[PDB]
Amino acid sequence: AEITASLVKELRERTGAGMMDCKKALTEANGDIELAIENMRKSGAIKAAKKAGNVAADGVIKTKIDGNYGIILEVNCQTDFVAKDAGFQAFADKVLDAAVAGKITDVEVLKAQFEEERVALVAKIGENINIRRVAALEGDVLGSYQHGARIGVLVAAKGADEELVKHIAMHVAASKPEFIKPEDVSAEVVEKEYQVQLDIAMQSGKPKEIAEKMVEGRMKKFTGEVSLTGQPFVMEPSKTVGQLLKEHNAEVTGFIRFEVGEGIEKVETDFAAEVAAMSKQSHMSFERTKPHVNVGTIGHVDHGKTTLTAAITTVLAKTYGGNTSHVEYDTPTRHYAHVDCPGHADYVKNMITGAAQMDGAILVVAATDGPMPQTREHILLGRQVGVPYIIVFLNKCDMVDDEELLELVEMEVRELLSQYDFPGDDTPIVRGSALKALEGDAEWEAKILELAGFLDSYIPEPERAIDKPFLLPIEDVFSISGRGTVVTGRVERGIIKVGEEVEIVGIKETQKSTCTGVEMFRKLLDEGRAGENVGVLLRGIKREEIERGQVLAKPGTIKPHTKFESEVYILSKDEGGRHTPFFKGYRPQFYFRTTDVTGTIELPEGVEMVMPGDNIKMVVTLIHPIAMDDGLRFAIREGGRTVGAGVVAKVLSGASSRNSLSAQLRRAANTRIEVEGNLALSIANDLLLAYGQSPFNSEAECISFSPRFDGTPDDFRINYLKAEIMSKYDDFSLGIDTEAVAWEKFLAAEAECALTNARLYRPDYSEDFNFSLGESCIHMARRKIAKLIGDVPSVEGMLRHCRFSGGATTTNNRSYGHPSFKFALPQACTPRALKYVLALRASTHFDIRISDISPFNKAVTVPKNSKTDRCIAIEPGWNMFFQLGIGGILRDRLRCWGIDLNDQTINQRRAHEGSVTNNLATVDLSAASDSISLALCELLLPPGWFEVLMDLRSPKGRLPDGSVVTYEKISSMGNGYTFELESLIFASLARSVCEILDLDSSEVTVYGDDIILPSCAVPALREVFKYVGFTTNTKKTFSEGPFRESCGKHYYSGVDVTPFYIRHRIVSPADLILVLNNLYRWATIDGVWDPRAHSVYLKYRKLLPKQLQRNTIPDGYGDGALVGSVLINPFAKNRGWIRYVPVITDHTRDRERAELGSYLYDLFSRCLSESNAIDQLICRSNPTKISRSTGKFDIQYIACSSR
RNA sequence: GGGUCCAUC
RNA sequence: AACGAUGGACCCA
Ligand SMILES: Nc1nc2c(ncn2[C@@H]2O[C@H](COP(=O)(O)OP(=O)(O)OP(=O)(O)O)C[C@H]2O)c(=O)[nH]1
Ligand SMILES: [Ca+2]
Ligand SMILES: [Ca+2]
Repeated sequence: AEITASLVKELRERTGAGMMDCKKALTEANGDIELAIENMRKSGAIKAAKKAGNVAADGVIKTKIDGNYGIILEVNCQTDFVAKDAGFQAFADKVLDAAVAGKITDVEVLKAQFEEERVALVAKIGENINIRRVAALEGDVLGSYQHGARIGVLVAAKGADEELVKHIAMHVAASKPEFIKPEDVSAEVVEKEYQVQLDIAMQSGKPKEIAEKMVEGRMKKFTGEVSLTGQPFVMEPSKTVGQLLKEHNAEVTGFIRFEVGEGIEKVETDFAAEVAAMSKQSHMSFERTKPHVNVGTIGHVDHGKTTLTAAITTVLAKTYGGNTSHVEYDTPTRHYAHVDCPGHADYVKNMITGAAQMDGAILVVAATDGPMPQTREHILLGRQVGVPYIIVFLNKCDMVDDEELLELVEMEVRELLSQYDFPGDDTPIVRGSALKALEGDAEWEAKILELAGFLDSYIPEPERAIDKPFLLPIEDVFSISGRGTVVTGRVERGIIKVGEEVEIVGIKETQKSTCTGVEMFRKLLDEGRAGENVGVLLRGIKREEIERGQVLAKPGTIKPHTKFESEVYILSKDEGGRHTPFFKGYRPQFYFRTTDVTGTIELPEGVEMVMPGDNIKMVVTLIHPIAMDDGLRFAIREGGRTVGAGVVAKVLSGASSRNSLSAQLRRAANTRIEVEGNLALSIANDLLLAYGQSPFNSEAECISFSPRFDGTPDDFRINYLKAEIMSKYDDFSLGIDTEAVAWEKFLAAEAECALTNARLYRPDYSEDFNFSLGESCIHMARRKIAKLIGDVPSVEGMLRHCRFSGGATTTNNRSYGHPSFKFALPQACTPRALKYVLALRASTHFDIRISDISPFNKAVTVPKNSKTDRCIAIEPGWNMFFQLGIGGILRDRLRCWGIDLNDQTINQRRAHEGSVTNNLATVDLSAASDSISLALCELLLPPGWFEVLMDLRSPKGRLPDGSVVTYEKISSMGNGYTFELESLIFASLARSVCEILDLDSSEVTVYGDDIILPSCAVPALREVFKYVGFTTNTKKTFSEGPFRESCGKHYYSGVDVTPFYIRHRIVSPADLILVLNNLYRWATIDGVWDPRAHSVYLKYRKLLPKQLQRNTIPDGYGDGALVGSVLINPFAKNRGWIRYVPVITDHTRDRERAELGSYLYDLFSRCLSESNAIDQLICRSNPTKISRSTGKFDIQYIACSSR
């Protein structure tokens, strides 16, 4: 020991101060029980003195109302855990009561009346408690709402009853309005705001009263939103609170809402790197299949878990070997991931969301203090989250020179433990110190070894997935002539062997059957094992007897249920979730392994509203059974959006939309807007007029107008719209205009490759004299290409990227384009392509067959603009299959040149930058890919690659003429690698051009033929391009001036100047809606109209059937309704707290799919996968359904918010 | 992913 | 009867 202190428990059994603040203030009181008590009193304020050195951004809010007088209280602390703590409740419940009767309002007044009790309950807790700010409200008939400790509100009404103020209090808590009336806002806070914004807009170049009226209508909205009056009522958002009051002859005298920790900052805590630095000072001085075990540290702010995780890392490293911010360490036998539990709600969230499943907690308590009040709450979190085991580390024992005392604290913890139904008598308790273990001290050092030994020993090994009873969530069901019925999915757990009997359980009466077989794409199989994608064949059962959503389990293993208790987390706005609260009758979709299912919920007693971000518990009853174990995770969904995650707790026992409306809308949708003349042109012209420009004299001027590249941005913007707007209209009368043009272009590119092909195979200028930029970039580019690409397309590469995709082939018309049809119907293939097919056919047991063997593709024509079509070519099915393989690998390799062909947004932003700085150029080639000759590829690519390109292309073309071409270009548009090959060729040359000029290659950025490099490089790029057989399009290439374009964004001195196109004769209401919405999005700034354009919009909105004039959707939801305000939409039905708007959809009819083909396509897909708050992964990917568009329109109801 | 629709290369 | 690619919305689930 050190001193004579064996019954200090009496000194602590009334102070809860500590075994080293009791054993200590007792050696300076010579042993006087009632004497020490006082030495600690007046000394307990000096600990609370350095206490205020800890940011305390958690706590509670409280509210009290004297039938007519109300008060709202805010009392802070450091963590969730103390805020739920019984003692912290009593202090602030008193400071609340004793602020109601003694009506206080002066904050620092109620503070000092509660300072000596504040140090009595701050020495006992160990956290900076501090009554932050109080306030109070008085009114005629006032009311309050509170959810949990986090948000409290006081509302003052007049002419309102009990419910009304309750509801308005709830709304105030959900929508936090800064003001009661729009008219309240500082009549000069907005004055400066309208004066700053008025210029911002005047800058675009828009005339006084344009920026004026926009800024006005803007700010009219800005205010209504931050104001009770002009906020859509939370319990029926179709009307505002403003309107809600007026129907009850009521008014709000005012309101107050505090939120715990508002305005604090609370510096973020990164635990994972926390230990890195903690270990920093100390950093100086097959068996890849170990079980992974999840542990977490939990305890008082800094009893030392702070440092103990460090100590575990060092000491475990020093001795043995070496997601979401987690330390991890190793044991001779196991692997551990370790998380800190800094907060109760923070943790419960991660446990539901599945971001932190704990196999065992380690509860850290420093013996210097012993257990604390809030340690009750730490063990309680463990109880509530169901952590199976808790191990205890007694920390800071170096500062306890009396072992008799350790046994005292160890005994307390053993008792709190048992109070919460944990095995307190039998739980491992290590007595040690991390303080002196990370700093090398063999004594306290092996104590960490002792604890680790208990992670290995006491926390049992987590059951391996392969060890659990078999289960496969069913994704799809297939009838296969001769084979029988087969289900596909990923085996979730266990093994299934052929012959074994299986149960199929879920949506309908559970059935049984027997596993005939197991197969993948390549092999056929004896068993399917956990984590494997397979199809499983069944005996007897029919395809119509099975359903996606069911599972396939070892019989009896799992049962179907409909009702259950869960822990769910509702996502916040900032997490892509709901942005509005729900209430009693929430009715969403519950997504289980692989399917959505409907269900109603019941909230617990005393909760009436859930807001985004909430950790609600709820009882969910489903519309029909589905197989569920205990601890099954699900997603909460609203029409495809995930708005919540949940896990099932205890499985229980079990026990409006508009049809004429939809009909009215459908008849409306299938009507034809009927007008005299060219309606598109009338619209374009009325718009030109409303902006003060001359209209289009004739159909001919629509396609032959040139913009001026000067003027204010405002004037260029409309001027450029005029130039572009009608430029792709497919329905002009006057024009000897045909696809004859496309074919001439197409013939012209070929002739051009003929020349370049001749010229480029003759790199001999009759002598070793003359040097050229062209020859030089090719040599330079070649060498770079070879380093990026290899000598040849890897095997892995091909097997990772070949696949079928999409539309027509030489053998299939568009209506048979689905991949499953490419596997069913036999595909054509090229003589040189044949060996690829054979190698494919050698890799599976499935039938891979060839309709024909032939060197032709089909040159056809597609729409492009008012002056010309585009000739493309339809490939042979199997050549495609292989063309996408190389296309996919070039796509990967290009990432190393910082070229990212999945993201056109890089080119858009660099085009924007370019128009501001003039340092970047946007370049365009005249017939990009048709001009890429065989000769150019041959001396740019490794031989290996060139050969494979030559196998895979189609060498000849059959034109609609009946006539032929033998391809001079390397490949036509339609070929599955043309786009990635042109991207490569273009980048390589441009990059080489950068070098030859001492520019940085990384300034080169390419998407197809959309090229961006530094402006300086352009004249040289132009020359290299000329040399290799390209023609740069001067008209669409910009190395100077205010203007840039890349990937469909157009900028002028930095302003978005992108236009919209009217492409077709407008004839259906959906046509007109498209046009009106495109006008909307072009002339609207954040919902606010440019008035010049609004006048045109309103005039043509009148041509729609009336109901369609008012059927509005928000932006971001397609074009089956007009974009506008969904809160005004008379057709919007709210069902179970979710909004549904009806939209026009193309009316379809179901078709029959090819069963063997669809099966094949499924398996082939799963083969592809294998070889290549964060819970988007609770979902799958879907079956194959075929359909045909009739030409009619349907009306579909869809969920939408305002996100 | 596949379709439909919207931008695009 | 219209090819290949990207991103978005709905729908497929
Ligand atoms: N298969 C296919 N490829 C396309 C299509 N549009 C563009 N591309 C690819 O993007 C590049 C060309 O874009 P565009 O600029 O519109 O066509 P272009 O052939 O170069 O002719 P131009 O500049 O004169 O209009 C090359 C081409 O492979 C298309 O509709 N289908
Ligand atoms: Ca081009
Ligand atoms: Ca371009």
